Amino acid sequence: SATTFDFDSSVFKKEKVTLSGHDEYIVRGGRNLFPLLPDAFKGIKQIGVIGWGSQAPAQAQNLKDSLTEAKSDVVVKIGLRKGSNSFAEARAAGFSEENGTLGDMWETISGSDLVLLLISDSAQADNYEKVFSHMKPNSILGLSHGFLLGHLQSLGQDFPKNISVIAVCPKGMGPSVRRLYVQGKEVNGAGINSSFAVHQDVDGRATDVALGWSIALGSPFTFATTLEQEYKSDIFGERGILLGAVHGIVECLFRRYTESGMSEDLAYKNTVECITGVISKTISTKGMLALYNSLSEEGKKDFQAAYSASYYPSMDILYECYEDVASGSEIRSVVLAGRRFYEKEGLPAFPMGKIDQTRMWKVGEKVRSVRPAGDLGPLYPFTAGVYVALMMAQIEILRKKGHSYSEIINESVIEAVDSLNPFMHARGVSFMVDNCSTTARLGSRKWAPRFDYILSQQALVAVDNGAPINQDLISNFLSDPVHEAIGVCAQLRPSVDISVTADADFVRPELRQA
Amino acid sequence: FDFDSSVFKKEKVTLSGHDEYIVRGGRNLFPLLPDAFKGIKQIGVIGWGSQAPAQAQNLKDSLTEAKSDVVVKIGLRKGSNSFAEARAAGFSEENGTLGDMWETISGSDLVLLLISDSAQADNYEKVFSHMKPNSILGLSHGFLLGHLQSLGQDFPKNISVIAVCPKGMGPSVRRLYVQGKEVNGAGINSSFAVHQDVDGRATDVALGWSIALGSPFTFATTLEQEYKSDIFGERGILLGAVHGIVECLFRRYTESGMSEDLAYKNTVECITGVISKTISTKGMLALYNSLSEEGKKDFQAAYSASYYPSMDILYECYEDVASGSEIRSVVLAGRRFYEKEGLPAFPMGKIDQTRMWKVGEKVRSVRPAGDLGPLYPFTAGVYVALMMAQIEILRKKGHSYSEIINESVIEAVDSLNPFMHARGVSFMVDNCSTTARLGSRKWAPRFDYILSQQALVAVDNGAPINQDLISNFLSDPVHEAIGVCAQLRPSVDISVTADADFVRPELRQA
Ligand SMILES: NC1NC[NH2+]c2c1ncn2[C@@H]1O[C@H](COP(=O)(O)OP(=O)(O)OC[C@H]2O[C@@H](O)[C@H](O)[C@@H]2O)[C@@H](O)[C@H]1OP(=O)(O)O
Ligand SMILES: N[C@H]1NC[NH2+]c2c1ncn2[C@@H]1O[C@H](COP(=O)(O)OP(=O)(O)OC[C@H]2O[C@@H](O)[C@H](O)[C@@H]2O)[C@@H](O)[C@H]1OP(=O)(O)O
Ligand SMILES: CC[C@@](C)(O)[C@@H](O)C(=O)O
Ligand SMILES: CC[C@@](C)(O)[C@@H](O)C(=O)O
Ligand SMILES: [Mn+2]
Ligand SMILES: [Mn+2]
Ligand SMILES: [Mn+2]
Ligand SMILES: [Mn+2]
Repeated sequence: SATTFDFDSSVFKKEKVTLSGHDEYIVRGGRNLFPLLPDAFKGIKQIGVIGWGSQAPAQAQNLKDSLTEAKSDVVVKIGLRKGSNSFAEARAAGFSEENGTLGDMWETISGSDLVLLLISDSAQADNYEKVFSHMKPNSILGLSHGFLLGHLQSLGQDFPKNISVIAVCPKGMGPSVRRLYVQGKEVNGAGINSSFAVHQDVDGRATDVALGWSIALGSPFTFATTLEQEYKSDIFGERGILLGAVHGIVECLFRRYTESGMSEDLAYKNTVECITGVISKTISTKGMLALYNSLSEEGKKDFQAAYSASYYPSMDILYECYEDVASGSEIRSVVLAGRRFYEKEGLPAFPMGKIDQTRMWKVGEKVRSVRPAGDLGPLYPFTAGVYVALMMAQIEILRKKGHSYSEIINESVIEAVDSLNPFMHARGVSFMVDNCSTTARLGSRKWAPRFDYILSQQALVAVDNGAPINQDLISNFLSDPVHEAIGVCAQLRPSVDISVTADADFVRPELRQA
Repeated sequence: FDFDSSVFKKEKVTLSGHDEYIVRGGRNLFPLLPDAFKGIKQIGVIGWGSQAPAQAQNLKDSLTEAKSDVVVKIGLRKGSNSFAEARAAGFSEENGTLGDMWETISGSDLVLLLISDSAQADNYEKVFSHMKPNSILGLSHGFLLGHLQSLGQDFPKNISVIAVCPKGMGPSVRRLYVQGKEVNGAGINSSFAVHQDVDGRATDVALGWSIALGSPFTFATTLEQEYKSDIFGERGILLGAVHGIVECLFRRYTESGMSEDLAYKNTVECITGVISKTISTKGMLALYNSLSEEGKKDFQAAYSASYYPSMDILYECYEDVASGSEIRSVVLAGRRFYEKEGLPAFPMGKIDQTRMWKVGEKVRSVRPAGDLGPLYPFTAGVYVALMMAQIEILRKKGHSYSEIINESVIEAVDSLNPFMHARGVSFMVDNCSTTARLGSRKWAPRFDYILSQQALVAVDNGAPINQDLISNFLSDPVHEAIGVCAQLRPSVDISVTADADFVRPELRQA
């Protein structure tokens, strides 16, 4: 198999980055590159953005803003299903019928040269035939996730032969893709790193169309992957460290700390504030080694106890999750879950419920109500040990399963600290989880409890039984080749940190609060 | 599955206007075994997990009473550690009742494949190749068919395939049978299926097998209906859901100021004791009716808030089981028990070393004999609500009442709960199959989280009581059906203590 993926661009400058001795080719972003968009989008008069979930709002606005700066005539039109209640939001964002930029999803698909299929993954699974039948012959279908390929594989099917199929997948939530891009207007751009794939190419334009799309989104750097590598790492990652695992970790630790006498206020600060504050900030620009080195000598011992006890139990669940994603089990569960959002078989509809109305999140609201701006959070050693052990276990699973370092680092490190965690610091777990896709929201709900239980049952029990510290795990962490690679990727990161607060209006409508 | 028996008496039972045919058990039927087991000189019991020890002994005991010459031979792989255990149960090489797995399969007329479901999935070809033409393969779970279906495959067309699935843990199959020796029998109800029948012997061989296990009544099903209801049930009310419930309620009660002793009593002791005893012989309605007027209101608040969130998870679980997702996950999980791909081995860990279980050890250390715990109304409401939601899911998914009632009610109260009352969640969960153990671990957390996030939050928010829901619980036809099934239940309650010697070797304590 191939771990790395090279490509050719006649429009953009390809650059090499060496990660742990592995050369990987990438394309750096920047607003200065916007003038190249017309060349990248040759043969494209209309880009049809289908859906208005978490990705579409952001991608559509970023694309339009970029094309406007490039003085391009390419039309970005939003296509929505008939029963959609998102038309008003699209108009608020500047897409409307009077400009010819908002309409029916099928009619939009039919008139598009590039179709960005940004509807729920389960919807793609149950509606691809109609999407295919409406595509113009020789046009381009773009995905932001490889999920549909996994679903087609389960049916022994593939995409039509007469269209190109590409993907540009932002390694961060839609609200962050938009917000960072907006903050980037003051400098030479900002955004969320993206992976791209060229599954099918029927005319030779696929690579540059994908790269142009990514650059237009504001991606600081774009790296190559395949649809399969993307869905395997992605469906897994959100269930792992990005959403599911971090949620399970904070629930498990908050409970342990409060059981042990720590006040609810302090337990919240020592879990959520710690992880979303100092831990993320340090890992974002300095790395995990700098984080460990910022602990006191006694703190390193507590970190070691937590890391040593948490590493394998975390890996157990991650390993399970990854295999369920690769086998097709998880993809099928997501497809069936989407159908259960509606009544059928004489049974009720079961839309996703709220995940932040419980004890620790109610405490979180109180902590934040009186939290001053600029609070960095405490660096509680035990919490850092559990969190970093899970991050390292995820990295190891992805390496052993065959993913590139650019994919591994974005999916297990960069995304958590530069995109997601800032939302949980701002307004709790829901503000983070629920601003992600339906697939990610379902995944977080399904797997967070698994991480909570295994850490409580195994890791914490080991610590309370005086288990010896597995110093080999600690040494492995300290000498891990991923650290240098994380540093290399960090040099590609714009000097703009996402600014998001609780009353942010650039999030899903249902998540807006004031 | 309509069946006809030449040897046994088929009887009708009417459950909510639905006529189902079953076969009543009893030690008095043992003399009929030789006729039932036509063409069977050797029964090869493959494996020595939770079912095999129980089934092998019950079969041998029944055959002896029938004065049958059929040999029950245990077949184990390579250098298995179960040989010593099998010998301790009376099976030996010198008597030809213990031997190599493959050799045992080859010489057997009825092969009981009682090895882990994931192992069946990864080794069925080897099993099939050792089967004699026109021999019979017996399964105690339909999992293997589900796996073959995922491969677009089926069993060989030269053998019969049947199933006798005890609706209770293996240790309970043995224990109840032993307790039933002087009262014309006792046991665990079982479902049976005939997937393939080469010569017409299949039905009676399955029924004989079930009757010999001590089944109070045996009901008909198919391999697919069995795996769909079974893999789901263990993740549901039987193990996963009950575990999630007690964890979530113990946390709520202690958060509210209840002492740990009382929180454990009001959850685990309550459910496994008085609640189970009431449902076992009187029913859910009787349980509700025994509550004071204040108790009924608390019960209603818990039921009204817990019903749908519980159904949400049950619905998801069922569909993952029917689609093939869960079966595939179990097969892959079995492989991760060993090192591969440069990654560590991850055998299942312990689930009873956390806070509430340590409290339970303390609670049981001073528990007087015959103590069945307190009847805590709120706990009853959550538990019964989930029980009723599971029943509804199975109804809407097309299952028969005999199967629904056993998988959602009877097994919980007569087979499983007594073990948790005896020694905690592990004594119950870990005495079940590898598939059930994995399922409980995967789904218990889901029930805990949804009840915490939705049900309990609704109670704290003052959600109004869903009157129609409560009304439907009180008038639900399943209650009368449960009563009918209870009439077939022997007046024998399973006797299990912490030092039980009929459990898995690894679980035997002092
Ligand atoms: N690869 C394999 N090849 C052959 N056998 C085998 C393999 N892996 C596990 N096994 C055996 O499987 C047994 C452990 O499995 P288990 O899961 O505890 O087995 P049980 O609970 O007894 O369940 C048996 C059947 O009854 C139904 O209730 C179940 O759904 C299943 O269909 C052990 O005897 C073990 O062998 P020992 O450890 O005893 O040697
Ligand atoms: N049956 C359907 N037919 C068409 N569209 C559709 C259907 N079901 C959900 N949808 C749409 O799907 C959107 C909600 O989905 P979502 O899951 O929040 O969607 P996102 O987070 O935006 O993700 C889109 C893609 O980017 C990747 O990051 C994802 O993995 C996915 O491949 C809404 O716009 C919704 O329509 P509206 O509610 O806006 O009308
Ligand atoms: C954490 C998950 C995200 C934001 O990267 C994306 O994959 C999604 O599904 O929404
Ligand atoms: C609860 C599950 C049992 C005991 O009925 C059986 O199916 C098993 O898998 O062990
Ligand atoms: Mn992602
Ligand atoms: Mn995703
Ligand atoms: Mn069962
Ligand atoms: Mn089972």
